[PDB]
Amino acid sequence: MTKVAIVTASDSGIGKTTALMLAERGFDIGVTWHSDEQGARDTCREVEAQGRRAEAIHLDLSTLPQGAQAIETLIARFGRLDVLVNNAGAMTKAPFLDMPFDDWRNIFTVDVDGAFLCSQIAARKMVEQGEGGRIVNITSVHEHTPLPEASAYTAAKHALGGLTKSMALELVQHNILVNAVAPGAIATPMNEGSMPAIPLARPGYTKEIASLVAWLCDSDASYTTGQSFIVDGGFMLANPQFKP
Amino acid sequence: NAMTKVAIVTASDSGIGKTTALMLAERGFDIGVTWHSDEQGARDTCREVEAQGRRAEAIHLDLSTLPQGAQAIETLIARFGRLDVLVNNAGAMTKAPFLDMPFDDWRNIFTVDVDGAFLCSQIAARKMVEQGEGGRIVNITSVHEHTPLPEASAYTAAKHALGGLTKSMALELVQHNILVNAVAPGAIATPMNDMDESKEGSMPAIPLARPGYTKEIASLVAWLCDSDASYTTGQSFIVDGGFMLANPQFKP
Amino acid sequence: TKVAIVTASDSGIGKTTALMLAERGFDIGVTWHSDEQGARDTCREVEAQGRRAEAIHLDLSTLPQGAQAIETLIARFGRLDVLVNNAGAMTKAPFLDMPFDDWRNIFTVDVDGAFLCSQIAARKMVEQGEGGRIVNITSVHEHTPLPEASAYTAAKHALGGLTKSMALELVQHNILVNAVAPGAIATPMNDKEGSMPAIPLARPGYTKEIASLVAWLCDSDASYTTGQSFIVDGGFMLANPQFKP
Amino acid sequence: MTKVAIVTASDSGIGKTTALMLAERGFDIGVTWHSDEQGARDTCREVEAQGRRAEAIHLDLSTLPQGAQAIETLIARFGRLDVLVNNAGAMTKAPFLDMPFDDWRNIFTVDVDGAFLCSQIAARKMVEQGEGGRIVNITSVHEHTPLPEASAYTAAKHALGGLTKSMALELVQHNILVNAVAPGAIATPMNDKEGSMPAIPLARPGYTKEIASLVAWLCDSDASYTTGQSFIVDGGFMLANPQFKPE
Repeated sequence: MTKVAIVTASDSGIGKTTALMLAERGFDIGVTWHSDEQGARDTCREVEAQGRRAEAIHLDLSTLPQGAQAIETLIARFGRLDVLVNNAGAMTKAPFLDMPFDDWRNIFTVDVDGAFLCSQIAARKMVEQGEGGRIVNITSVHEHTPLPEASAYTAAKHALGGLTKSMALELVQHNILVNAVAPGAIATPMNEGSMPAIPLARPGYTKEIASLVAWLCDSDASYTTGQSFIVDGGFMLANPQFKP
Repeated sequence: NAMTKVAIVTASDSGIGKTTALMLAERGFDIGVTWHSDEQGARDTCREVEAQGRRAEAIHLDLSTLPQGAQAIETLIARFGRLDVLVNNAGAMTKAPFLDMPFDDWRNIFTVDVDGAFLCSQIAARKMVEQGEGGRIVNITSVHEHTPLPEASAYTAAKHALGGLTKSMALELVQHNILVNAVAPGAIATPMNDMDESKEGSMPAIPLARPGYTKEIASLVAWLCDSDASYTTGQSFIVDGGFMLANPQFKP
Repeated sequence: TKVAIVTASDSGIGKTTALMLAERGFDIGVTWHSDEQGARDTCREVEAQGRRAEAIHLDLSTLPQGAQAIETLIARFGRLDVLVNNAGAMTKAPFLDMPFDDWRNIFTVDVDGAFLCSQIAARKMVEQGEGGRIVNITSVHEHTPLPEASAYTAAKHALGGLTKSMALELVQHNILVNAVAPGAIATPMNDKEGSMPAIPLARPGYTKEIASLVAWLCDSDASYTTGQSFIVDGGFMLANPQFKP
Repeated sequence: MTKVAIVTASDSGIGKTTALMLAERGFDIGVTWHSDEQGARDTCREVEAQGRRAEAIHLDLSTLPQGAQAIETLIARFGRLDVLVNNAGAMTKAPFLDMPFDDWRNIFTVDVDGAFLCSQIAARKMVEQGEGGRIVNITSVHEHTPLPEASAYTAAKHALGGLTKSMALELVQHNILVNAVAPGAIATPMNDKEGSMPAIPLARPGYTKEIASLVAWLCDSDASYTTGQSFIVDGGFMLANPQFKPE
């Protein structure tokens, strides 16, 4: 009866803050971790401390399609699925001229291939239930504008943005709404005026991004699909004419 | 214990503005209501806003005759003594073929659809700057901020202009912690169908196959006005049911 | 012989465009705001290439009267096939205190003028039944804000939206409508490598680098291009807060 | 020295018309073919019929990264390289829910992995010469808007759109300008009529010359201020939203 949300990489950072906020809104949370399992255990306890069920599982998206079957197992532990938040990994810089081909392919494996497989498994279950669903892909401002010395990261983020539009169009008949949240600079887990290149002059806290993800998963977002919501402190506004 | 933040929502006598005012009042905002000619509808919004324990002040705003009509924003600010949120809600769309459009009709559409938002935003931003406590401005545009509406070239151009104004205001007021964003809605249900709840399949050209309820737009506007949206500025959030996805390859 | 009217072709992008359209075989309608003898320089250089050239005074600062010169210039040629709406000068003004008449005057010359000129030009092209081309010179600030110039940015966005509407409403008449969005343009004196390190190409653009694309959008190979904004900016749109010159 | 331009998949279609127009503008043409080797010879002959040298070689993008080494061989025949055009392959449809993971990865191989490796090879040589360069990627309108039942093709076109912006930014100090041309519906080689696609505003698909001409312009000397952009040539495809009523 209680709706279920699976938030990948919810052991720390933006994923964990999203899992907490989806638990506040009343979702049972399926937590996923790559290595920091204790961080996932902390997230599960904080979700249970809210009076909601929390399940954790290991999922390694660097090896596909095998590493994506953990979504199937997590769904069976709950018996239903309503929300999938595909969270974004870390960014790696690599100059374009000398980038190894396998490094280029590995970034696509982590930054779009995993989300594609996890969304397929999620979308199938949501089609069976016939009650709709929400799939939110965490991209980046670099879904739209290039990041210097990070051509593969920029291209994979653009690919995930294109997958978001496609998924939203093909699943609209099943009332499965698919959107992307495009964060700008995200403050480190340890963390005013520290980043003057950004118009807001600081990185964003995880709750300033996780809150919009939570809104997209709730009842009132029932007319929003196919879109990429940019939460970036004005990042997209700063062109060469902008002097801080 | 902090002083009650006040929000002004223009054209909040019905439709998106009415629903936004209610949801902002639900979030603890005192509401400044505005009506163009439906004075009774604005009193109904005030009654419902007051029903939640919030103060409601209404006033007549005639954005067709500027810059005089924009002074009503000053009057609402005087009643509350402060201002924290401004929502520039959109007037109705009128069609006119591009080839046969009088130059005064073209100018009038810009008067109501971007000039009014510009003048109201100035007064509001000036107040927020004087307070030094930041603020929020949300411009309600349209999907036609981004894609043309046939037989509505002035509407489309003015919506694009308000989109550009939104980005400029966001860049120019960011040091005052005044965040400025647009909400770009698709097809909205008329008040007869909006209150009736459930019209599925009535607009198959749109992927979601129906118009949106005012609640489905106002909820995002209200989110942009509250504390969690403190890192969102300069953006245009499209709430359209897939309208933007539908190209010539789309089959209803 | 086809006729191309180019506004503000007494200097700058408008003149280089007018000359390039003349090499492509167009008769050129030249327009001047104040520099009449500069317009005659354009007419003379167009005539040196075998084309007919005419000039007329156009002032879009006062509408709808100032736009009637287009109608008069059309009557001298009898036909019209190409209209290029050039972009006037940019003036800054802070948003909080900008006077309302300054806001309205920027919309008058930067989108209202293009509206009336395009309306007249499109009317003539419909009657001929042979299609046509309308090219609006916008700016990168059709898409991204210019600091301290909110009215300039809003009007450039507006002309961008008008371009799409005109393209969609006129497509059945084979009138293709597009925009060209220039970045920084060198002054006629410089028309340098490293003078603008904020821009990725590190320099402004020459008028031939903008006008060449405008001329392409006016010829027969651009017969499938409509409703678009072509950005020629040396990478201006690429430079975000992560770009370090 | 005669400037050299490599046009991938120039054995037919847009790549063929782009090669002939680049030859008309004075380029020596390096021709690439996946399977129609006779088409590449026809392209080589038509290029030579305009007073230009043409060289052909097999390029198998279905097997990387050694398959892209044919670009290094093609450069060695000319000794220099000035422009590279990464032309698109064919489009295949596959529903999202049941699409196999290998078909998804294969589409990315042919539609962005190939252009990535070819652009690395071309860009390095352009840096050696120090005389600037041009790279033009043929994407699609579906770099920007979804194609129904083709999520992998859409995602890969977006990816190539992102690579275009990244390349243009990192290569700009070497005067290597990188742009994309995003075509809409293109006519088949037999038809390359009016009113055949009323859903499109121009009510017809585009001719290959209508797309190749802009590609050729982006490669010539007057496009020296244009980089990082995606030029959409679609007959108003992008303008058509649910409010468009075909006349």
